[PDB]
Amino acid sequence: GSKSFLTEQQIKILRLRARGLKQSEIAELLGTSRANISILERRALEKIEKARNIITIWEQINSKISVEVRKGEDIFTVPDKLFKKADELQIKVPYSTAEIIAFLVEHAPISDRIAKRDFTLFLDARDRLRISECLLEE
Amino acid sequence: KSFLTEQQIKILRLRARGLKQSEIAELLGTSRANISILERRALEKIEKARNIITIWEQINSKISVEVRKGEDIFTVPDKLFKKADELQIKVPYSTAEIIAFLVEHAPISDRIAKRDFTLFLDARDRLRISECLLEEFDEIG
Repeated sequence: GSKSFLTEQQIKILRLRARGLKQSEIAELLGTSRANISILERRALEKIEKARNIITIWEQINSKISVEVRKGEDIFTVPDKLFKKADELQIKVPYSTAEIIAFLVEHAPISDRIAKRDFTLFLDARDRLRISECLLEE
Repeated sequence: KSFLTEQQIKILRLRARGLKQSEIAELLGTSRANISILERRALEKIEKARNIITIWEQINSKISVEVRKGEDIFTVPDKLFKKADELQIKVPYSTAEIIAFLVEHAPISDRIAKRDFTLFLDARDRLRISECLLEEFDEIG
Protein backbone atom coordinates (compact mmCIF):
# COMPACT_ATOMS: atom_id res chain seq x y z
CA GLY A 1 0.00 0.00 0.00
CA SER A 2 3.04 2.25 0.39
CA LYS A 3 6.82 2.01 0.62
CA SER A 4 9.58 2.03 3.22
CA PHE A 5 7.22 1.66 6.19
CA LEU A 6 3.89 0.27 7.37
CA THR A 7 0.92 2.64 7.29
CA GLU A 8 -1.72 2.77 10.03
CA GLN A 9 -4.21 0.76 7.96
CA GLN A 10 -1.57 -1.90 7.28
CA ILE A 11 -0.86 -2.01 11.02
CA LYS A 12 -4.58 -2.25 11.83
CA ILE A 13 -5.19 -5.06 9.32
CA LEU A 14 -2.37 -7.33 10.49
CA ARG A 15 -3.19 -6.68 14.16
CA LEU A 16 -6.81 -7.73 13.65
CA ARG A 17 -5.68 -10.66 11.49
CA ALA A 18 -3.31 -11.85 14.23
CA ARG A 19 -6.20 -11.79 16.72
CA GLY A 20 -7.98 -14.41 14.59
CA LEU A 21 -10.37 -12.27 12.54
CA LYS A 22 -11.48 -13.14 9.01
CA GLN A 23 -11.14 -10.72 6.09
CA SER A 24 -14.94 -10.57 5.85
CA GLU A 25 -15.17 -9.63 9.53
CA ILE A 26 -12.47 -6.97 9.14
CA ALA A 27 -14.31 -5.65 6.07
CA GLU A 28 -17.30 -4.68 8.22
CA LEU A 29 -15.23 -3.03 10.97
CA LEU A 30 -13.39 -0.76 8.51
CA GLY A 31 -16.37 -0.32 6.19
CA THR A 32 -14.74 -1.57 2.98
CA SER A 33 -14.90 -4.58 0.68
CA ARG A 34 -13.04 -7.74 1.64
CA ALA A 35 -11.44 -7.83 -1.82
CA ASN A 36 -9.56 -4.60 -1.15
CA ILE A 37 -8.52 -5.83 2.30
CA SER A 38 -7.18 -9.02 0.72
CA ILE A 39 -5.11 -6.82 -1.59
CA LEU A 40 -3.97 -4.56 1.25
CA GLU A 41 -2.91 -7.48 3.45
CA ARG A 42 -1.12 -8.96 0.44
CA ARG A 43 0.85 -5.73 -0.02
CA ALA A 44 1.62 -5.54 3.71
CA LEU A 45 2.93 -9.12 3.86
CA GLU A 46 4.82 -8.53 0.60
CA LYS A 47 6.45 -5.44 2.11
CA ILE A 48 7.47 -7.28 5.29
CA GLU A 49 8.71 -10.22 3.21
CA LYS A 50 10.90 -7.93 1.09
CA ALA A 51 12.23 -6.26 4.24
CA ARG A 52 13.14 -9.68 5.67
CA ASN A 53 15.48 -10.34 2.75
CA ILE A 54 17.25 -7.05 3.53
CA ILE A 55 18.10 -8.21 7.06
CA THR A 56 19.22 -11.57 5.68
CA ILE A 57 21.67 -9.92 3.27
CA TRP A 58 22.93 -7.67 6.07
CA GLU A 59 23.54 -10.69 8.31
CA GLN A 60 24.99 -12.78 5.46
CA ILE A 61 27.73 -10.28 4.61
CA ASN A 62 28.59 -10.10 8.34
CA SER A 63 28.82 -13.90 8.64
CA LYS A 64 31.78 -15.76 10.12
CA ILE A 65 31.49 -18.63 7.61
CA SER A 66 29.11 -19.41 4.74
CA VAL A 67 28.58 -22.64 2.81
CA GLU A 68 26.71 -23.00 -0.49
CA VAL A 69 24.52 -25.99 -1.39
CA ARG A 70 23.39 -26.62 -4.97
CA LYS A 71 20.11 -28.16 -6.11
CA GLY A 72 20.16 -31.94 -5.79
CA GLU A 73 22.82 -32.27 -3.08
CA ASP A 74 22.26 -34.49 -0.06
CA ILE A 75 21.24 -32.79 3.17
CA PHE A 76 23.58 -35.07 5.17
CA THR A 77 26.73 -34.02 3.27
CA VAL A 78 26.36 -30.38 4.42
CA PRO A 79 27.96 -30.83 7.89
CA ASP A 80 31.18 -32.30 6.47
CA LYS A 81 31.36 -29.46 3.93
CA LEU A 82 30.79 -26.79 6.60
CA PHE A 83 33.26 -28.23 9.13
CA LYS A 84 35.86 -28.59 6.35
CA LYS A 85 36.03 -24.82 5.84
CA ALA A 86 35.88 -24.35 9.62
CA ASP A 87 39.45 -25.70 9.79
CA GLU A 88 41.05 -23.56 7.07
CA LEU A 89 39.45 -20.45 8.59
CA GLN A 90 40.20 -20.88 12.30
CA ILE A 91 36.75 -20.32 13.83
CA LYS A 92 34.46 -22.31 16.12
CA VAL A 93 31.17 -23.78 14.89
CA PRO A 94 29.31 -24.46 18.17
CA TYR A 95 27.06 -27.10 16.59
CA SER A 96 27.44 -30.81 15.96
CA THR A 97 26.85 -32.81 12.79
CA ALA A 98 23.35 -33.64 14.06
CA GLU A 99 22.66 -30.18 15.52
CA ILE A 100 22.60 -28.57 12.07
CA ILE A 101 20.72 -31.42 10.37
CA ALA A 102 17.70 -30.69 12.56
CA PHE A 103 18.20 -27.06 11.51
CA LEU A 104 18.09 -27.76 7.76
CA VAL A 105 15.11 -30.12 8.10
CA GLU A 106 13.00 -27.36 9.66
CA HIS A 107 13.57 -24.22 7.54
CA ALA A 108 15.54 -24.97 4.36
CA PRO A 109 14.23 -25.56 0.81
CA ILE A 110 14.54 -29.35 0.89
CA SER A 111 12.39 -32.16 -0.53
CA ASP A 112 12.89 -35.17 1.77
CA ARG A 113 16.72 -35.44 1.91
CA ILE A 114 17.35 -33.72 -1.46
CA ALA A 115 17.68 -29.95 -1.76
CA LYS A 116 15.11 -28.37 -4.06
CA ARG A 117 17.01 -25.25 -5.17
CA ASP A 118 20.29 -23.51 -4.39
CA PHE A 119 20.72 -21.97 -0.94
CA THR A 120 23.47 -20.72 1.37
CA LEU A 121 24.01 -21.86 4.96
CA PHE A 122 25.96 -19.34 7.03
CA LEU A 123 26.80 -18.65 10.67
CA ASP A 124 26.21 -15.01 11.58
CA ALA A 125 28.01 -12.91 14.20
CA ARG A 126 25.71 -14.05 17.04
CA ASP A 127 26.58 -17.76 16.59
CA ARG A 128 23.08 -18.48 15.26
CA LEU A 129 22.47 -20.63 12.19
CA ARG A 130 20.50 -18.86 9.47
CA ILE A 131 19.52 -19.68 5.89
CA SER A 132 19.83 -17.45 2.82
CA GLU A 133 18.64 -18.06 -0.75
CA CYS A 134 21.24 -15.76 -2.31
CA LEU A 135 24.48 -16.92 -3.91
CA LEU A 136 26.88 -13.99 -4.07
CA GLU A 137 30.40 -12.93 -5.08
CA GLU A 138 33.91 -13.47 -3.71
CA LYS B 1 14.99 1.04 -4.28
CA SER B 2 12.98 -1.59 -2.39
CA PHE B 3 16.14 -3.71 -1.99
CA LEU B 4 19.94 -3.56 -1.92
CA THR B 5 21.45 -3.22 -5.39
CA GLU B 6 24.50 -5.22 -6.45
CA GLN B 7 26.66 -2.10 -6.09
CA GLN B 8 25.36 -1.39 -2.58
CA ILE B 9 25.97 -5.04 -1.67
CA LYS B 10 29.50 -4.86 -3.09
CA ILE B 11 30.18 -1.72 -1.03
CA LEU B 12 28.94 -3.28 2.22
CA ARG B 13 30.89 -6.46 1.42
CA LEU B 14 34.15 -4.58 0.90
CA ARG B 15 33.36 -2.43 3.94
CA ALA B 16 32.74 -5.52 6.08
CA ARG B 17 36.21 -6.78 5.11
CA GLY B 18 37.71 -3.61 6.60
CA LEU B 19 38.29 -1.36 3.57
CA LYS B 20 38.07 2.43 3.73
CA GLN B 21 35.83 4.57 1.52
CA SER B 22 38.89 5.84 -0.37
CA GLU B 23 40.01 2.29 -1.19
CA ILE B 24 36.53 1.11 -2.24
CA ALA B 25 36.10 3.94 -4.76
CA GLU B 26 38.95 2.72 -6.97
CA LEU B 27 37.82 -0.92 -7.21
CA LEU B 28 34.33 0.06 -8.37
CA GLY B 29 35.61 2.80 -10.69
CA THR B 30 33.63 5.69 -9.19
CA SER B 31 34.16 8.72 -6.99
CA ARG B 32 34.27 8.59 -3.20
CA ALA B 33 31.19 10.85 -3.20
CA ASN B 34 29.17 8.11 -4.90
CA ILE B 35 30.38 5.56 -2.34
CA SER B 36 29.35 7.97 0.43
CA ILE B 37 25.87 8.40 -1.06
CA LEU B 38 25.31 4.70 -1.74
CA GLU B 39 26.63 3.36 1.58
CA ARG B 40 24.63 5.95 3.52
CA ARG B 41 21.55 5.06 1.47
CA ALA B 42 22.18 1.32 1.88
CA LEU B 43 22.36 1.53 5.68
CA GLU B 44 19.13 3.54 5.65
CA LYS B 45 17.37 0.63 3.93
CA ILE B 46 18.65 -1.82 6.55
CA GLU B 47 17.49 0.46 9.38
CA LYS B 48 14.03 0.85 7.85
CA ALA B 49 13.83 -2.92 7.33
CA ARG B 50 14.56 -3.56 11.02
CA ASN B 51 11.59 -1.43 12.09
CA ILE B 52 9.38 -3.47 9.75
CA ILE B 53 10.50 -6.76 11.32
CA THR B 54 10.26 -5.28 14.82
CA ILE B 55 6.65 -4.18 14.27
CA TRP B 56 5.89 -7.52 12.60
CA GLU B 57 7.18 -9.31 15.70
CA GLN B 58 5.19 -6.92 17.92
CA ILE B 59 1.94 -7.83 16.16
CA ASN B 60 2.79 -11.52 16.69
CA SER B 61 3.57 -10.98 20.38
CA LYS B 62 2.08 -13.07 23.17
CA ILE B 63 1.92 -10.19 25.68
CA SER B 64 2.51 -6.45 25.24
CA VAL B 65 2.44 -3.56 27.72
CA GLU B 66 2.48 0.15 26.87
CA VAL B 67 4.55 2.74 28.75
CA ARG B 68 3.83 6.45 28.36
CA LYS B 69 6.24 9.35 28.79
CA GLY B 70 6.58 10.37 32.44
CA GLU B 71 5.63 7.03 34.00
CA ASP B 72 7.99 5.27 36.38
CA ILE B 73 10.14 2.39 35.15
CA PHE B 74 9.55 0.44 38.38
CA THR B 75 5.76 0.26 37.91
CA VAL B 76 6.17 -1.51 34.54
CA PRO B 77 6.98 -4.99 35.96
CA ASP B 78 3.89 -5.05 38.18
CA LYS B 79 1.84 -3.81 35.22
CA LEU B 80 3.18 -6.56 32.94
CA PHE B 81 2.63 -9.38 35.45
CA LYS B 82 -0.87 -8.02 36.14
CA LYS B 83 -2.02 -8.37 32.53
CA ALA B 84 0.17 -11.38 31.68
CA ASP B 85 -1.91 -13.76 33.81
CA GLU B 86 -5.05 -13.02 31.77
CA LEU B 87 -3.72 -15.54 29.27
CA GLN B 88 -1.11 -18.16 30.20
CA ILE B 89 1.44 -16.00 32.03
CA LYS B 90 4.79 -17.25 30.71
CA VAL B 91 7.18 -14.37 31.37
CA PRO B 92 10.32 -16.33 32.36
CA TYR B 93 11.99 -13.16 33.64
CA SER B 94 11.90 -11.89 37.21
CA THR B 95 10.91 -8.44 38.48
CA ALA B 96 14.58 -7.41 38.37
CA GLU B 97 15.44 -9.11 35.06
CA ILE B 98 13.09 -6.87 33.07
CA ILE B 99 14.12 -3.75 35.02
CA ALA B 100 17.73 -4.42 34.04
CA PHE B 101 16.38 -4.84 30.50
CA LEU B 102 14.56 -1.50 30.50
CA VAL B 103 17.62 0.25 31.93
CA GLU B 104 19.66 -1.12 29.00
CA HIS B 105 17.33 -0.93 25.96
CA ALA B 106 14.55 1.56 26.70
CA PRO B 107 14.27 5.32 26.08
CA ILE B 108 14.50 6.43 29.71
CA SER B 109 16.16 9.40 31.41
CA ASP B 110 17.32 8.16 34.83
CA ARG B 111 14.19 6.53 36.34
CA ILE B 112 11.67 8.25 34.02
CA ALA B 113 10.95 7.29 30.42
CA LYS B 114 11.74 9.97 27.85
CA ARG B 115 9.29 8.97 25.09
CA ASP B 116 6.53 6.41 24.63
CA PHE B 117 7.39 2.77 23.97
CA THR B 118 5.92 -0.73 24.26
CA LEU B 119 7.53 -3.63 26.12
CA PHE B 120 6.38 -6.92 24.62
CA LEU B 121 7.38 -10.59 24.70
CA ASP B 122 7.81 -11.87 21.14
CA ALA B 123 7.50 -15.40 19.75
CA ARG B 124 10.98 -16.38 21.03
CA ASP B 125 10.23 -15.48 24.69
CA ARG B 126 12.69 -12.57 24.69
CA LEU B 127 12.01 -9.02 25.83
CA ARG B 128 11.83 -6.41 23.07
CA ILE B 129 11.06 -2.68 22.90
CA SER B 130 9.08 -0.89 20.19
CA GLU B 131 8.18 2.80 19.91
CA CYS B 132 4.82 2.19 18.26
CA LEU B 133 1.89 1.86 20.68
CA LEU B 134 -0.54 -0.26 18.64
CA GLU B 135 -2.82 -1.32 21.51
CA GLU B 136 -5.52 1.14 20.40
CA PHE B 137 -6.37 -1.32 17.61
CA ASP B 138 -6.88 -4.14 20.15
CA GLU B 139 -10.10 -2.47 21.36
CA ILE B 140 -12.35 -2.78 18.29
CA GLY B 141 -15.24 -5.24 18.14
